[PDB]
Amino acid sequence: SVKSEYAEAAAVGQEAVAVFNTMKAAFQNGDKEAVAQYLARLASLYTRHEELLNRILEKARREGNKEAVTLMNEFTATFQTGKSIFNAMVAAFKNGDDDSFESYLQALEKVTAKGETLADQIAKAL
Ligand SMILES: Cc1ccc2c(C(=O)O)c[nH]c2c1
Repeated sequence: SVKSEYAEAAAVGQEAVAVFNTMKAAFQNGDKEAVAQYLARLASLYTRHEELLNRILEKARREGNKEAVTLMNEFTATFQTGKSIFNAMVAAFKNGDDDSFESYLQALEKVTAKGETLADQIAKAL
């Protein structure tokens, strides 16, 4: 059901947290080859996460589940902010701008946390 889809979306989000934290450690340690691979894997994880979120939102709309639709619209808007920040982080890595990369790492953590505040209301709405 939409809940098994929620559970997979939540798990993909958690996988991205895990890989992000490994990548932050690799960035701090100066292991650029690792950072490159973790960024590629994060890109794939965020693409999958977005796919699942869109299926959940479309299913909620087709059900006419107004509260789930509202929460999912809010969550996905914050998710898109995070993706913009992620993209900027990737560009800072490409450009060799470690100062900006550090800053974006911090911003992405805060934007991710902002969206997660909605997750527990989403689960009970769907
Ligand atoms: C790179 C990648 C892509 C998709 C998934 C996934 C999923 O589709 O549920 C779980 N971990 C992943 C990791």
